[PDB]
Amino acid sequence: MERKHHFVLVHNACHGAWIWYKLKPLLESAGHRVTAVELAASGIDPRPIQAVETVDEYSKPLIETLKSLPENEEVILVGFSFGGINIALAADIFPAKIKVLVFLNAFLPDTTHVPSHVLDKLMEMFGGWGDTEFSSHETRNGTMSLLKMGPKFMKARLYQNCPIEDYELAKMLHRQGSFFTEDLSKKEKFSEEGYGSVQRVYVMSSEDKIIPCDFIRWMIDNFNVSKVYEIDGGDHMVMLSKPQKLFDSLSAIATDYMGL
Amino acid sequence: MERKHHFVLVHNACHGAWIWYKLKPLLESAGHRVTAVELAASGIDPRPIQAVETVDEYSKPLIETLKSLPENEEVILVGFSFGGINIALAADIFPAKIKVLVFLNAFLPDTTHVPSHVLDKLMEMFGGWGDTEFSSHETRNGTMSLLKMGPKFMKARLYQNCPIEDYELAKMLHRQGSFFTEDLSKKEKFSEEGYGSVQRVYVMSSEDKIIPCDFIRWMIDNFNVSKVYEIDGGDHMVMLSKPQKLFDSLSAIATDYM
Ligand SMILES: *N#CC(*)(*)(*)([O])C1(*)(*)=C(*)[C@@](*)(*)=[C@@](*)(*)C(*)=C1*
Ligand SMILES: O=Cc1ccccc1
Ligand SMILES: O=Cc1ccccc1
Ligand SMILES: O=Cc1ccccc1
Ligand SMILES: [C-]#N
Repeated sequence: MERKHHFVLVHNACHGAWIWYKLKPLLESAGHRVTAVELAASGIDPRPIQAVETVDEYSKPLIETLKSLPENEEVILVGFSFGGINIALAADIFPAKIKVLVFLNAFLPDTTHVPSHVLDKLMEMFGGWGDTEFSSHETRNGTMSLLKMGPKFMKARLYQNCPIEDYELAKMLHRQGSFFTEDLSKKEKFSEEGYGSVQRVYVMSSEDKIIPCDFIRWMIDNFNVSKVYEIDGGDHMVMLSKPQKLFDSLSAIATDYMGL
Repeated sequence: MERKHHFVLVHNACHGAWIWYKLKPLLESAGHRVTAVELAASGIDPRPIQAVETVDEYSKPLIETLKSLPENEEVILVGFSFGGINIALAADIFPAKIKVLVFLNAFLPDTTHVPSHVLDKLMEMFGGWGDTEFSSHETRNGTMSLLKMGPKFMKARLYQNCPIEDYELAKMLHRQGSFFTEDLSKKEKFSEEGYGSVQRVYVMSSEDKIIPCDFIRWMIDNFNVSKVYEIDGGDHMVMLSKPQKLFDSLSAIATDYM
């Protein structure tokens, strides 16, 4: 039997650990270990998003998961959507606990521009927020932009290839969230020594109506990757629409970073 | 077309609206309206259980859902497990808004004993809490008993006929909660004029390892229902293990209260 791996899964903004409920047992029946992190004010975390003012506070459960790993363990760290920024933050802290970063339908930041750069780009270009509700909360350090998806938007742009049961599930669980774009605009650049040094791949879904092909190309062109995988027929919420194929991509990724 | 109904669905302690994620579209595909209430300190409600000190504050989202229905609208009110208690409290307030109460693997309280009666009875005989963590929280109402299920208990006792994905999902979402037995011990008995006047059916699952069959017969014996339905092979989380069959049973109920 080939050596198995520890996958750490990081969800998107407005969601929580729960998105991983299909993928987790698939990975584990193959003998892998899975930790599905729950980020601050996400999922059933007890804080509201208003109380989590910075992307570091938001990402803190991921940092604590990596910190607590036994000495010399390395993981496959998968970041979904805004989870991309989370995993880059973490790779800048704990580069040698990460064997490979998996950017899954994700923001892939660079080491050249401010940390918000790919988000601000997508914000200028995205059109069709639908019933999403935007607002902001003033903190002692600046305005914080918040968002709560609307359900029409959800159906059309994130979940359009998911089983209806999954759409319904998400409507009972999604929460108000943030992309922390003001905080990220003020933060020091991601480093070449930390984040830049870690191996990285990109997994894209062919029918992602959030993160389009052009925008990925663009991000990859700013900050190259080892390898790109495509999941055929997946919507943004590929771990729900096509968990089997997402499994297949993550097993391929495990095989390229084979242990010993 | 047969007249369709509005089902209001009330989840169990330590869980939330999310448990209904399979049953809701089944009901909606058949043309019905569904409201899955998210009770206080449950699911993604932003309150911790420690901030919800009485069963009345726990139940408030249900009462507010019934209160905001248009006039003369009646619902099929379905209460799962401790959700029985919630729905009984709701019936004693808005009896005329409920066509029928559906006790689903539920606690069925009576109008003669203290509201906690059926829970105190199960609690005495129940054993094997497994890895469940019990704790105490002191309030201005006296001590409150809290519980958080442990994952081995959940697998064996709630989720054993569920798909593994459902079990994993629950592990990600279940929360510390309470059966409010102290508050329910002290509360005024449910009334004949409110709760007791409302039509009620019972729906039981044949492989429920929380609520034994004998316990159910004892409850119905203290307090009759119009009719009893059974879901063959269901564990306690019958909405997850046998959603289709639950749908079948709820259609049958709806057909009768046309
Ligand atoms: N309410 C209820 C039951 O589903 C239950 C809740 C927590 C633990 C065991 C049983
Ligand atoms: O996960 C993607 C996303 C997109 C828009 C709003 C919130 C989350
Ligand atoms: O669609 C996701 C997103 C994130 C940041 C800005 C705009 C869009
Ligand atoms: O009171 C005992 C008990 C047991 C399981 C669920 C709810 C109550
Ligand atoms: C998008 N998170």
